[PDB]
Amino acid sequence: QSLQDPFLNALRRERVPVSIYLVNGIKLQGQIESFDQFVILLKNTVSQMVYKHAISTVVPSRPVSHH
Amino acid sequence: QSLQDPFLNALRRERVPVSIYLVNGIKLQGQIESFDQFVILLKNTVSQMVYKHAISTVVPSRPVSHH
Amino acid sequence: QSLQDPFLNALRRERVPVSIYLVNGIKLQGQIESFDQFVILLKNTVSQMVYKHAISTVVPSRPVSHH
Amino acid sequence: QSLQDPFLNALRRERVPVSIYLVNGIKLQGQIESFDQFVILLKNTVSQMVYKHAISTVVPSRPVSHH
Amino acid sequence: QSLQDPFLNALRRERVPVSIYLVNGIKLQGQIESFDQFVILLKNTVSQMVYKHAISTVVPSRPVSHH
Amino acid sequence: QSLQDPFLNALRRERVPVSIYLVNGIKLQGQIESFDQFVILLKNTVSQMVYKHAISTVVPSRPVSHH
Repeated sequence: QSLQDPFLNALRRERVPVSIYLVNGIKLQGQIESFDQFVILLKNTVSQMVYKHAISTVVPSRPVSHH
Repeated sequence: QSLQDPFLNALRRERVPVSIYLVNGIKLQGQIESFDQFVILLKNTVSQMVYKHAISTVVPSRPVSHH
Repeated sequence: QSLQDPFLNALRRERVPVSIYLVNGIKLQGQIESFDQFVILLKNTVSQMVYKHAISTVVPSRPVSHH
Repeated sequence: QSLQDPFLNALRRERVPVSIYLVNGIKLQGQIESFDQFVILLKNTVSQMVYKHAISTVVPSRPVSHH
Repeated sequence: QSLQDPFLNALRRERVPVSIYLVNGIKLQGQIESFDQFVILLKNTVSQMVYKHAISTVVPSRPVSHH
Repeated sequence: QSLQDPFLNALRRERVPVSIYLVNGIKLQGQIESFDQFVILLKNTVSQMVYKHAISTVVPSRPVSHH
């Protein structure tokens, strides 16, 4: 595959503001600083570590290309 | 098997609008752009990346065949 | 084992209407069209694909035998 | 190990009414008919299949011994 | 490692009353009777079996040492 | 990789107060005492054991460096 890495890499490279919705409906915002297979580092005031198992959808704030 | 891939492939191929309900009850809509074993790319204004672990049911907006 | 397959197979074979409760408390209804180890295809108007990780309990609408 | 099997086996053998609380706070009741590593069959009017990943706690309605 | 076993073992040995918060926000209380890698047996009136996948945090009711 | 360990190690070393949001929206606070791949020990009055599967995001109360 796989689809995650190029999607997230594009967001990180272009420094696209994103909305990350968590499995509880709470929305987080910022720019994807780095990621691996378990977490995303989400930046603005501080870097916060978001567990992928808690994420429902990642929504870019503007159209982003990759594949 | 397996049932997922042909179901999602049919939706993607026929460009069938779908409703994706997440484990928190929130409903997402659009067309399935691509998928793998971990995420679905869901399109309309922007492509958003939906984690399969956060999805409860995928509901096509009209009858779709595959198997 | 295992208990899942004969329980779900019986429901599918006898075309027993079932209630599927999801981990968020939302109830889905219909007849089990097919399943594997990851999803259930639940039919009535359209087939919808239900992720087993999102299901809490499967409730037949009438007594069903298998084992 | 392991602790699950003797606890659930005792409940099943003694036909002890149990309360099964699901991860969403909904309470189910009945007697444990059978189980494996993925589901519990919970009986009263009909047998319902409860996914262990959706269960939070199993509460016997009276003191039960095993180990 | 690992951190779980000595933390839970200390609680069990010292028979420290604990609060177990579940992933849905519901609080359970009692003393940890036994545990393994999948469940905790939580005692007071009856022993109840708590699935670790449903637990969010284990809060001792008083300071407990181990490591 | 991997990103978790250096992020959490920095927080633990610098004894940075953190907010840990759980998958249910409840916020926990304190200082990260120790962690492994399954839990975080979160300190203030008592040490509490937080299951990583129940955590959504870890938010430092001030900017923290590592990588």
